[PDB]
Amino acid sequence: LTESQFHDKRIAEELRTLLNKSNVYALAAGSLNPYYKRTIMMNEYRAKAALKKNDFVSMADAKVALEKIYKEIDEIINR
Repeated sequence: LTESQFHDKRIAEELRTLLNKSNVYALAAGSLNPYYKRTIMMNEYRAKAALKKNDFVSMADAKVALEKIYKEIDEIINR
């Protein structure tokens, strides 16, 4: 399908953009309990693997995961 070919370009872009915030977030979670840093690290692996596969579903899952953890780190830090 011809939007399928567009969608793929879309999550890949959106996922890379989130991947690029992972150091910033690892720094912030340096102080916190290792769960935070570990979750970032594990979601980072999945994201990269999905970018490589170029599989739309894997990419979309990883994007949600990273957003979730980033959001959780935002919340801790904001106390």
